[PDB]
Amino acid sequence: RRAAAAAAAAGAFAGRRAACGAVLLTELLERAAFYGITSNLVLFLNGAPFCWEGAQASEALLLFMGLTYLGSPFGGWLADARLGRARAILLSLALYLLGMLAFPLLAAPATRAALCGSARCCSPATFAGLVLVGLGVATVKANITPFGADQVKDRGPEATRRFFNWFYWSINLGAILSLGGIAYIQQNVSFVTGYAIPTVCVGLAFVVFLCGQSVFIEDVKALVKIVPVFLALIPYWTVYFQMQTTYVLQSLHLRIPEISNPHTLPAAWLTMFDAVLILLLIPLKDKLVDPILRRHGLLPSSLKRIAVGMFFVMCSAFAAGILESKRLNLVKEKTINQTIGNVVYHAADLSLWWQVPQYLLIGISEIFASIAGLEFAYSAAPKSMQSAIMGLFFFFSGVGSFVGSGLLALVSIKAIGWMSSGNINGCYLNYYFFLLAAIQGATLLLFLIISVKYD
Amino acid sequence: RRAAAAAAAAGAFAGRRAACGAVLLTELLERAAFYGITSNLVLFLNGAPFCWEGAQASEALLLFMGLTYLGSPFGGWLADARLGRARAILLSLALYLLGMLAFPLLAAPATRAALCGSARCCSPATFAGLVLVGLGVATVKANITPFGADQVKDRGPEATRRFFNWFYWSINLGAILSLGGIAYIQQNVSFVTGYAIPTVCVGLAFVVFLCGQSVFIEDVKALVKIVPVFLALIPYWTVYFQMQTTYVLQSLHLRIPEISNPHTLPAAWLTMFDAVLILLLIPLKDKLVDPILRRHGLLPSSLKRIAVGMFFVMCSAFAAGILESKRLNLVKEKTINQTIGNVVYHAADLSLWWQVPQYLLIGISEIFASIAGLEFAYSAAPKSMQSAIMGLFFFFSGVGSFVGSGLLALVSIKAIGWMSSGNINGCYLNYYFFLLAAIQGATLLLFLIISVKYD
Ligand SMILES: CCOc1ccc(-c2cc(C(=O)NCCCN3CCCC[C@H]3C)c3ccccc3n2)cc1
Ligand SMILES: CCOc1ccc(-c2cc(C(=O)NCCCN3CCCC[C@H]3C)c3ccccc3n2)cc1
Ligand SMILES: CC(C)CCC[C@@H](C)[C@H]1CC[C@H]2[C@@H]3CC=C4C[C@@H](O)CC[C@]4(C)[C@H]3CC[C@]12C
Ligand SMILES: CC(C)CCC[C@@H](C)[C@H]1CC[C@H]2[C@@H]3CC=C4C[C@@H](O)CC[C@]4(C)[C@H]3CC[C@]12C
Ligand SMILES: CC(C)CCC[C@@H](C)[C@H]1CC[C@H]2[C@@H]3CC=C4C[C@@H](O)CC[C@]4(C)[C@H]3CC[C@]12C
Ligand SMILES: CC(C)CCC[C@@H](C)[C@H]1CC[C@H]2[C@@H]3CC=C4C[C@@H](O)CC[C@]4(C)[C@H]3CC[C@]12C
Ligand SMILES: *[C@@H]1O[C@H](CO)[C@@H](O)[C@H](O)[C@H]1NC(C)=O
Ligand SMILES: *[C@@H]1O[C@H](CO)[C@@H](O)[C@H](O)[C@H]1NC(C)=O
Repeated sequence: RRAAAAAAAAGAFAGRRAACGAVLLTELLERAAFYGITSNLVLFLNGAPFCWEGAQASEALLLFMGLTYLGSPFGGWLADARLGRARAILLSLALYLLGMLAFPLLAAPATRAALCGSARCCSPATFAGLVLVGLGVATVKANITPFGADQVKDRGPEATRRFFNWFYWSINLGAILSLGGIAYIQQNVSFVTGYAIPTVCVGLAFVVFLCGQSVFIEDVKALVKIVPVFLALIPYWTVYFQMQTTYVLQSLHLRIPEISNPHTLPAAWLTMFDAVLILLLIPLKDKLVDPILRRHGLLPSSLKRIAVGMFFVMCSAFAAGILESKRLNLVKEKTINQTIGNVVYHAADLSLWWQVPQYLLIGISEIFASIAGLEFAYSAAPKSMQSAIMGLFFFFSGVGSFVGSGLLALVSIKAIGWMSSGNINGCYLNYYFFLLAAIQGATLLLFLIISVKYD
Repeated sequence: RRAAAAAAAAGAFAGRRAACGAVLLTELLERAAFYGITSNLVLFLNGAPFCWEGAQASEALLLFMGLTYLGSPFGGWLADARLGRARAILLSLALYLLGMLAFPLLAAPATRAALCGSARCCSPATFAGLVLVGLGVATVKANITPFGADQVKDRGPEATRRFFNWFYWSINLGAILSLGGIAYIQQNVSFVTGYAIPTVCVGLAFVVFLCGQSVFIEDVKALVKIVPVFLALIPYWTVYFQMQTTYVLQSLHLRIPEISNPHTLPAAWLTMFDAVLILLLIPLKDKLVDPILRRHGLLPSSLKRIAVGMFFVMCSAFAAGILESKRLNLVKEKTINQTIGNVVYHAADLSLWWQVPQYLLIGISEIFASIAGLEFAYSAAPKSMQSAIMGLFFFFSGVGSFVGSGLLALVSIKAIGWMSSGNINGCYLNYYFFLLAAIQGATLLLFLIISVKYD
């Protein structure tokens, strides 16, 4: 029947292995270079060559992250009006290499005096490197997501679903290689070697495209029809980025095992726990949910898969507040010392691996909501305005990130006092996970109404 | 359009006010007589005239409740094969009056010696009264639910939806008048007056029918298509009846305010808290969800409204375990004494009205799942086999009640120890609400697959 014709299209890519594989390898090397900057930027700026304060190093990363979301609609509109796609990603990866090159030069003591030898020490050389990398990320993310799906666009809307499974797989594989390997080198071996590795990862990502150019391939009503879907995701992004911040804070105050008898393991390894599960669950989805949910006709659309992923975000926030209520009860009796990075944390005597049911549930959530979110921004976009809708899709991702940071500033005031105090043992973090479960539950009920009124 | 034609049918009952109103008043007086027996049966049998043990009084109520679920398919098949509907409810309410009459006779000291004057003291007079009342409830519930919807069956499947709103409203109104008024009289005034009131409520329910007779009005494939829906509700009934038991246990160990300066308020008032909210939320649904969800085309089917009600059961179980973790933390510091019934309870100094967010969520759940559950058992039944499907619908309601009681026996063993100990301050009741949230969440995901594969 029609289910057999869709399962026949599941045998996809069919000759376009080098066309799609050049896109997967480019984004694998671009995510490997993004977490080369983001993981140890504050440790680098608040260090021995640069004597910046802790607030000035954190506000430099906050303006860097916000520039990767603010520049996405402009980096995608420029790929529609003036340039193409492939000329816009080659232009951006050239600028993403130029700003990236300043970080091995500032790390080296020989080349540091050439840039800024004669409050902030080297602010013209540092902030100029953050602008070119930040505008490089925003233009790539807006443009590499439709362009990779344009190769398998010919084989229906089901082959593009299988592309975003392995596109989101190589994003997480590039994050494991950067947060695991490169972030270990930047803290314990050298910043000179540790920033030269992601700069080579940009240059290889530029070469894979020039080697890969040989194999590559009513609307006003369509704009106002999809803006209420993106506005309904702003409370979803709020819960999403505040789990990434606060599950790491729960991991720091929990008993982390030691690995050897270069010491003092990085704090970027605690952000890997989400992405390790995604490497295990995408081959599980691609081989047991592309078959199984298709020949039973179950859950075919992209907007209903976002609502499934919203269900496992809420179940993760409950499982986090249950563990945090147990941990705050257990930290009153005894408290052990552990050092993560270069600061000691007062951890309870409860194992780190009790945080695994939190990461299964946001793991399963990104299996559904994150891959189908890329499918909706691609399919529900006009042909002239693709990658400018991807630009707005990651702009409202950043709007939810800053209103989530303002939510943490709201529960930190003296009137509420949930986050009044690097120690959270006097904070009520479990009450904040229960608030995120209530915001996510109201977001789920709101999104189901928007999803039906969209169709 | 078609939404205006459905809103025109929302102006329903249209001349059949006395036909439906005789059915609403009969079930109001039948629920008032059911909780006249159930609320203080154990206190009556374990009392001054009858010297039964606490186990023998509880097993008499457990065989009584199980007989109201076991006899429902047989009391409804008898209303299809041999008798009609109205001749089956008049026959059952005659037997529901005959067994009910033994309870004022055993309560009175003059007429007690005539029945059983010369282990268990008066077991032939007591168990014979429980059989006729128990078979009377099972035959009425199987038959009064299709028969009331047969009056407004002519005006489409939307007028029957408005019947089960006010049919389920008068069930809860009959429960407030019995658990509030009659259960107060049975414990503090007299059992003679206190059981004579629900016996008059049966006799008035028999007279309203004889006064109301003047105004009243492929299938083998249809059986096996709806059995997997009833089997998928067995984990829903498991969580449903175990919340009714364990929210009362949480209310007993929580600070209940006093009302006067007849003392010692009944324990049946703590079961009223669910039904008081239902009296406030059914006029809210009938006047703001029959309009609003209809002209927006939102959530039209009965099986998707059961899945909405399954979502608020799970959110109630989380809100219950969060309050119970706070209460067990607070009971370690200080503990007050309060007497409910005739036994003292060691309550924490936390107010009873913090249990209100638990009862809003199961309140909203019965607004969706309980009314739409009656609609599915009526609409998805063959015309020859109606009220035998209602009989199976309340039989699987009872299967979930006894497998829920076996779940409490499973978490009470020494290997798990969540319910190893009338005191729950040494028990982990919060871990049992979190288990019920996990069973309900897996039931929701199971029911959505069954609901799609049904359609
Ligand atoms: C309902 C909305 O659905 C979503 C749709 C799209 C995306 C999404 C996300 C990213 C990303 O930035 N992924 C981060 C990696 C893993 N990451 C590593 C550190 C710790 C936390 C962990 C999540 C991303 C990147 C590059 C190009 C596209 C991208 N599209 C997410 C959700
Ligand atoms: C997804 C399944 O959906 C449901 C469908 C039907 C029913 C249901 C239920 C009853 C009942 O027995 N209601 C009890 C009253 C209130 N009750 C009073 C004490 C404390 C607890 C509180 C719930 C009932 C009675 C008489 C005729 C029909 C009836 N149909 C329930 C759920
Ligand atoms: C009782 C008070 C709180 C009103 C409750 C309204 C909430 C609880 C209910 C009522 C209307 C419901 C929505 C109506 C719209 C739809 C479309 C339906 O096809 C899928 C479910 C979905 C998304 C429902 C989600 C839950 C919902 C929002
Ligand atoms: C989708 C939403 C509605 C899910 C419900 C979660 C929220 C609203 C529920 C879950 C647990 C509930 C809490 C249960 C226990 C307590 C502790 C008590 O000291 C104050 C009330 C309070 C704080 C309740 C507030 C409301 C509450 C937090
Ligand atoms: C619908 C479902 C997902 C609701 C979630 C309930 C389950 C998955 C959550 C609720 C409470 C959570 C628990 C919170 C506390 C503990 C105690 C600790 O010693 C081991 C982890 C453990 C056991 C967590 C396991 C997962 C957990 C039981
Ligand atoms: C990743 C592992 C746990 C597999 C997860 C399967 C669960 C989480 C998902 C996968 C398939 C999904 C179901 C597929 C069938 C449907 C019909 C769809 O129209 C409504 C939702 C519903 C009812 C889905 C509920 C959630 C569901 C059961
Ligand atoms: C943990 O660190 C604190 C801070 O110096 C110290 O007072 C305490 O003795 C340490 N405890 C252990 C067990 O090392
Ligand atoms: C509560 O009851 C117990 C049981 O007799 C008793 O020991 C205790 O003193 C009582 N406390 C108060 C405050 O009455």
